Amino acid sequence: QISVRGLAGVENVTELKKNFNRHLHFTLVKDRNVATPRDYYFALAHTVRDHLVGRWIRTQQHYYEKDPKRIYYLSLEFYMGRTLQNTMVNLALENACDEATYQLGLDMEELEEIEEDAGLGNGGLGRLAACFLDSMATLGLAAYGYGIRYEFGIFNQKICGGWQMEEADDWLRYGNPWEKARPEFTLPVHFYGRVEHTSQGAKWVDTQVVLAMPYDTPVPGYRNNVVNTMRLWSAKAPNDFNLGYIQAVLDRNLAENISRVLYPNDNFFEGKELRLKQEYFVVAATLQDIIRRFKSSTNFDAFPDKVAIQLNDTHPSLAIPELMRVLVDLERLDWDKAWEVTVKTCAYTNHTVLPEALERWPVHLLETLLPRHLQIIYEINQRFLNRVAAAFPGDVDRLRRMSLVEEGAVKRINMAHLCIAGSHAVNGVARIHSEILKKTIFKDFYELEPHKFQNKTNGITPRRWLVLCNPGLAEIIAERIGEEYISDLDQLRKLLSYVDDEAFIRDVAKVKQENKLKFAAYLEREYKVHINPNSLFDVQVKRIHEYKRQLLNCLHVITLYNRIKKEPNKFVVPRTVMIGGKAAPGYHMAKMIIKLITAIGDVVNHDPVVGDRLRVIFLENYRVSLAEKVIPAADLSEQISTAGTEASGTGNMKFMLNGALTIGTMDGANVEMAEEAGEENFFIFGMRVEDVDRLDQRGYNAQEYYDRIPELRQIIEQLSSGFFSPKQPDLFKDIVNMLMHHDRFKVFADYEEYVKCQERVSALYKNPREWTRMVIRNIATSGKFSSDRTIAQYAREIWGVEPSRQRLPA
Amino acid sequence: QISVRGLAGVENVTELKKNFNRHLHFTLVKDRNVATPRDYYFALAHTVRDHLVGRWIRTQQHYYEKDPKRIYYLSLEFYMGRTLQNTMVNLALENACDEATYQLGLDMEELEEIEEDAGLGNGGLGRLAACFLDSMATLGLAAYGYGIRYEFGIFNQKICGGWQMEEADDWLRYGNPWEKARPEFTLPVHFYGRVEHTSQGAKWVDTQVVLAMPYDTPVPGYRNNVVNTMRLWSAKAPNDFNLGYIQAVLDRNLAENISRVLYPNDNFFEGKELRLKQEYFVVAATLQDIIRRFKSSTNFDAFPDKVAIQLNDTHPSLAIPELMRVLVDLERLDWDKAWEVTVKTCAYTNHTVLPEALERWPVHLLETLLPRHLQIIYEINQRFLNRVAAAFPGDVDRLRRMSLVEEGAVKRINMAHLCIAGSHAVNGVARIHSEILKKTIFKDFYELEPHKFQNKTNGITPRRWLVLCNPGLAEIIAERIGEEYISDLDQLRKLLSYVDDEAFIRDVAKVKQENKLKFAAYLEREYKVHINPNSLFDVQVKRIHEYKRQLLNCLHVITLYNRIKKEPNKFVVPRTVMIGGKAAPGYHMAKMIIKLITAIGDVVNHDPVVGDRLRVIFLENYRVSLAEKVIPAADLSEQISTAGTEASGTGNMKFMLNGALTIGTMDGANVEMAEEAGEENFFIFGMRVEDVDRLDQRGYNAQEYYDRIPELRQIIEQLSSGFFSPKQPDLFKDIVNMLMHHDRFKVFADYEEYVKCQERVSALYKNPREWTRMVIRNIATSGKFSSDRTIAQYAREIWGVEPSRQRLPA
Ligand SMILES: OC[C@H]1O[C@@H](n2nnc(-c3ccccc3)n2)[C@H](O)[C@@H](O)[C@@H]1O
Ligand SMILES: OC[C@H]1O[C@@H](n2nnc(-c3ccccc3)n2)[C@H](O)[C@@H](O)[C@@H]1O
Ligand SMILES: *Cc1c(COP(=O)(O)O)cnc(C)c1O
Ligand SMILES: *Cc1c(COP(=O)(O)O)cnc(C)c1O
Repeated sequence: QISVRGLAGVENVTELKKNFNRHLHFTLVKDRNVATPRDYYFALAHTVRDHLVGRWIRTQQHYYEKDPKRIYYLSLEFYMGRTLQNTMVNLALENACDEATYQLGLDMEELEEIEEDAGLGNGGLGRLAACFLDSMATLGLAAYGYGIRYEFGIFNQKICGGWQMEEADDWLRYGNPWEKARPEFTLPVHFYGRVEHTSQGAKWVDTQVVLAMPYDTPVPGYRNNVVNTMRLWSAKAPNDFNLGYIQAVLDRNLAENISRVLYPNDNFFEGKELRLKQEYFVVAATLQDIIRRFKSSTNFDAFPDKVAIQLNDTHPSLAIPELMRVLVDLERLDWDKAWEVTVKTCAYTNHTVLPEALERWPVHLLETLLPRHLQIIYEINQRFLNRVAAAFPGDVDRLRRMSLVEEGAVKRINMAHLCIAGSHAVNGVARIHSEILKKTIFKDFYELEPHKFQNKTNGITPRRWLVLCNPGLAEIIAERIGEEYISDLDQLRKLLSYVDDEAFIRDVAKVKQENKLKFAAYLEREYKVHINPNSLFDVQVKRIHEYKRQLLNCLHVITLYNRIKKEPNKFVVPRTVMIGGKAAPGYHMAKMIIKLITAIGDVVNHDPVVGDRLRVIFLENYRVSLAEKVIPAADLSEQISTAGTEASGTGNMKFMLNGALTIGTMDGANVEMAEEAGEENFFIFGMRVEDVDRLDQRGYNAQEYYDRIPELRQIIEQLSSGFFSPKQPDLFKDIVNMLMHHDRFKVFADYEEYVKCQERVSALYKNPREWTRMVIRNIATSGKFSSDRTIAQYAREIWGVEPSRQRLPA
Repeated sequence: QISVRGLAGVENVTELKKNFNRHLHFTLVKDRNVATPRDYYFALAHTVRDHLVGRWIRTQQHYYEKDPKRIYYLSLEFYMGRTLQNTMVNLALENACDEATYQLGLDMEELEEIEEDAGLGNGGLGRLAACFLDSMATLGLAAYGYGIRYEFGIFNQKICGGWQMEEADDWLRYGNPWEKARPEFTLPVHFYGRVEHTSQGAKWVDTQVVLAMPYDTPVPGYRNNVVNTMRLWSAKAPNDFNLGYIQAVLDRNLAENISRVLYPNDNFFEGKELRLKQEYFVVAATLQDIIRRFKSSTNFDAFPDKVAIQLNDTHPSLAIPELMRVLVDLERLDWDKAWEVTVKTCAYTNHTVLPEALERWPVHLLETLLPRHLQIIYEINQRFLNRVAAAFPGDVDRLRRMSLVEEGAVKRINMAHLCIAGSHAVNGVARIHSEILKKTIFKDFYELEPHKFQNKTNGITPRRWLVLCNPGLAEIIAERIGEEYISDLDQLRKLLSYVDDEAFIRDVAKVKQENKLKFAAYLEREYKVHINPNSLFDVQVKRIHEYKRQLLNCLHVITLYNRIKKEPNKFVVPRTVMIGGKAAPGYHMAKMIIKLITAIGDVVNHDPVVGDRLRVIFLENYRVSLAEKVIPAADLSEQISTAGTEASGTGNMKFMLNGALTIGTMDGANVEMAEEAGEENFFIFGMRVEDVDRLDQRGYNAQEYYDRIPELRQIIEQLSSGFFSPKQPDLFKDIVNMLMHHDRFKVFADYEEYVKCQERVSALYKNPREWTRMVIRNIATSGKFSSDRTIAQYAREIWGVEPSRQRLPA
């Protein structure tokens, strides 16, 4: 049908059909008379996976022969989403599979919808790891994702009575056809025990063994015939475990609980033992694998020439003492050599400055669980603080601030401090975030080792986030500038010469309208809800967090509603306001905000005076596959974090790429997006970082805004008095109370400038041609925000490897 | 190579090789340079399974079109063993696969050894269920095995210091290529809750839901192109289960524990809730499936014309109140109609009379777990006891004896009583066992409903137990009488006309010698132990139990040893005495007997005066795949249960079929074996049933035997004084104490007649030609003990269906 989906050759289509029928018969043991849509999805999944395996085997054997430097991306989260369409895109099979499935009388799009998201992440951090794997494969890097195969990923969100209910994400129930179990590469992981000191060094003894069983998932590069590996570990009890008889067998679940469930906190640290077990499990099994692969080539001087280990936040920080422990206690290297090897191998990416997200592990926990690691950590701290003392003689304060060990009621290890000490490179994830690291939380580390601190601004893969989710926009771009932009997104800048082309203006607007029609009809089918597709689609989709200020959005929505009710017969640009996201199950305030959003929806959407001028929709179960649907349908992207809280963001990039204008603060990558497009093509409002600091110096008094802004006092009186909760008048007293007395994120301070900037958005929406021209200037400057640019910067400036766009032979 | 393994056509072999390479590449994602023997086993397993699927699909669709009466074999145990060789035998692929694997440079026998036993049973009962599935498929019956897919089967047995250690049988670690998950046919099972009484009948409410997910394994018939189904249920939590968040997800293991582990008791009842949960789980999920299939054809009058449900012992006795509950509470049939349907549908096989094996469930357990089932059971009991009162007016004693409810400190349900009340047929498993049921434990039920009581003497499948494990014996038989005997074992009687044929006598002895050489070399390789292959192979392999009198065997072994030491320079027929079996982990005395066997081995095998005249070997981890090796190598089969304890036995049949002579008691099927072969071709010794009763009347005094038999007093003094345990002199005081004061199985009473009969065995072994002629008369009369005869009798006399040997089209 469309050019960027590849050729449907007669031979290719004939072959896909006979393999689809072979898998349905032999793999699924179904015939055509009893097969369900789900069996059809499986037969197609098996058919497309068959095209991966030759390339996977050739790629892994090429890396054995070339012995390039190998990149290990260690993350507790890989937010992969669906694999089927992505595989078809990257192997140029999409039209051939559309054709083949069409001639068997099936609709490929209907089968695509049966695939479970692999939801092994919370949000931006896990999804960054998935975008990175795609870019590393597309850039021909010998790269491995290493993580945990959680039996349960991020919970499924149900709304009952406007409240979040959590259900277990049983994503493996029907099987995962993408993964290959490798039980033959099972490795032991040790816990507990105690340290004995001999003549022949320290020895970790009387440990409990958990086995780490790897599952390999292929990661195909974009049309380069490269297939990298994502290896995820599963926990298995050894067979002598607990070994009256029956209970011993049932108690195997204590060990296997390690890989059972993803912790569902975004930008929050929960100091639980099970979480620390998960962190060691993936680090211990991964490093044995890395070292095994290295020794198939005594001499650890070469190790950092052959290994880069990237730590995705501090979650795998124990890779640093674990590498030391293997090198010192098992390989018998002297400390200083092992340390040199460790620092040149490891690099650390920081994702946030929010103090409640920073991992600070109680010493009593590390003492019990990892007694040797705590010895190595104390030793790292002693030698590190000796270099601080020598560089800043007499600065005792610097010594306590920089210590890996925090003093207090409970002693803690500051894992971020451990990462900076043990890494040759530390980066933030947007330029403003990286500047904030050098000025504030890591200022001391920066003054000691300035050379370690880098920026690597985040990106998104334009394969998933343009070609796959928005084929119609991919195509009209490809009509004019060709296909090369998909693996070289800077080529989108060639679209600036089409900003006054009438046909291109009409095509961009038509694609947006088609996406909106198709998304409106998805709402209607799956969640029986009736929305005007000619309205401005105002969408805020991201995890529910106080710093991301869904509440600021709520205040704008109630403001529009109060203005309509005061002047019902006046024209307003119609809007569909869609807010979506999950709250961490223990995050009371996030749970209240969801409830407020639905309570606003219950009043606004049933007021007959309002008409279809204003709709408020809570998008249930926001996840990667819902992002692929709603982001192409959006007109306005809400990126409204308080300045200095959103380290980067990546949602923001997805929407820029997909033809939405952005209303946001000068926060995170919003700053670089506005610089790329021009400030005049962006709806910037609110305090800058500097302004928030000025407010903190003198003190944030919310009362001042309530006393001065009659529109805002109206909203607060409505919330307080039960306008939005008539059955429970006081339902929202926690929200009011927090906004008036304990708002760390200064929602009222940005309210006036937000509402005014939202009026400018409405004004430009009235002029479709100028709105669309501004959209073109956004899409055209979105190239910087490709994860291909990000990974090329990681490779050249951190890993010391050269990306390549050259095809392997097929 | 050999004729009964089928043709190796050029096309067949070429095709097997290209499919073996396709599976290694696409299924296993290996190349030839990194594949292990285990990958080769998997590629071959996938290649042979491909030949099953066409036949499986055609067979299941033929049963939909013909709508024959359907047989449901409900068992908690299916002792399947390995599937690969059995599949090749039944599809006539063995030589083609030998050839194909040979030309890829691989040894098929080496790959066969990599397969895990499916050890989902304890012993004779589970294995009977596996032999039955094979016979039902070979006889073209529309039959389904229904059970539980235990994550852990019977434990792996290790011997340390001559003691049994148990290890978890992690048989699914590498995957099971034979099973197909059918998550789409997942059914709810209810537990706990309470009964509400409405106008509209009784209602079971506030239950906990566990999901039952079926896994289907194919059961191929012998060369008839029939493939039946074994459906095993797995327990899954529902996704709202427990639904702070983390613990709720971890607590899903409470529900999934139901299908985690097989209870490892043979002929013993353990009244644990988890066991009752397993029993309901398989009954509830199975009956919903049976009823679903029935309704795809309102009218339950026809149900027993379309459904037979066979209960394998009382383990699935709850099928009776469950069928009543579905018919009365859900389908709204009146009681008497539902009851008529239930009785005509259900039939009960009893496997033992040992009182400690009989399931007697405390009422408090059924009250909590299955409150509605207990109501239906009380109602069954009331109506049943009303028919007893009317037939035997005034016999109040008969009323308490026959009650389904036993009075006492704890009230219990007698599940066997429930089975007789609710079944149209009750059978024992050998003629003497069935007679004992009518004379003793079920005498009262027999006098009420004599027509219900049948015999169905056990059998074994000659596919696994001759063709597969003993190809050389299959072949020399096939040389002379053809191949038809494999599906018609009575044809073996044609071998009586070869009893004086010299060439046949030489071939039978040569096959036995080859089996012994090959088994001796297996001992040497896998367990570094050196045994004389010219010795008489005296083997007792079966679960370790007091009633099976491994201890009697121990006494014979110590007797031979004491005779050698008294007269070292006298000729004795050399023997290798091999005893093997598992003890239930909580069965203290069974654990002591294993230890005594190894302690005897430690003294006998290291005495230089003994030479290689007497060896005692404990065969570790006796299981189905070890039975296939040792049973073809045996000369003497030890079947030495106290008369009236071994209901049938099936080991006995395996050895008769495979060219061993039997030393045994007139117990179980030994009686019918001796009648088929002639008493003069059997080594019968010891008390008959009548003699044991006479001894019980007057009282069993073991002291009398100790006082009168100086050879036996010597043994007991050696045991007592630490001859066999010098480091712990009193190690065996429990054994001595039990033999002298509390022997329920009268070991001393059979000692004299056992030792004398063992002298007759030795005498005939000195005359190889007459030993071999006696072997021929045994093999030649073993036809009755085919499970094809057993199943044909079940089908004609219980299920009301006609077996068929006609091929389905391929
Ligand atoms: O770089 C990827 C994104 O990372 C997010 N991010 N920080 N900590 C985390 C986090 C911390 C603990 C547990 C789970 C997740 N997740 C930042 O909030 C966002 O601004 C970035 O765009
Ligand atoms: O019919 C199959 C065989 O059944 C055995 N058999 N009885 N109860 C049992 C049993 C009882 C409870 C739990 C597990 C197993 N197992 C008999 O001991 C044997 O004589 C027969 O040959
Ligand atoms: C991209 C993405 C995110 C991150 O969005 P932010 O607005 O940067 O918080 C979260 N969830 C999903 C499903 C995503 O696709
Ligand atoms: C046949 C068989 C049994 C039953 O043997 P008996 O001597 O009848 O107790 C037990 N275990 C295995 C592995 C078998 O093959």
